[PDB]
Amino acid sequence: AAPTATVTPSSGLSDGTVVKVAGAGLQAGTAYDVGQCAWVDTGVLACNPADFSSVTADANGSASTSLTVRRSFEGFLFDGTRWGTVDCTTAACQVGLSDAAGNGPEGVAISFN
Repeated sequence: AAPTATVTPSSGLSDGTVVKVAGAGLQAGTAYDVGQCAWVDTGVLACNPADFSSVTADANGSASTSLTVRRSFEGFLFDGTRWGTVDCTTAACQVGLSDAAGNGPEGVAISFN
């Protein structure tokens, strides 16, 4: 299940933009892995280790991190495959954070336009 996190508006924002991400109701004391992934194909989305951050939720089960918005970058498929340079300005991207098990708060649906 995805927790409740408040992220800033990153839809229609070009490089340099900063998208805030605050989790609320997530595993307390649990680690999360945030990153900017762009959908390349059906069920196939690339990830960019250039905008991958990290953070840990406090006892309150709330975390706070900043996600860098990129216009485009190497779409690193979670599977560990090189999809290709994705164009966030061509499709809708989203940020998120994964822990050891690979869990995180309600995915972050974003876009560029």
